[PDB]
Amino acid sequence: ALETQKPNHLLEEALVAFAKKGNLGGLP
Repeated sequence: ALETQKPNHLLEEALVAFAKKGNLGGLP
């Protein structure tokens, strides 16, 4: 969407957003 810095960061942030919350008891 706006990968001007770090490619596919739009999707990874969403992935991390879940991790830094409760990624099935992983990546706290």
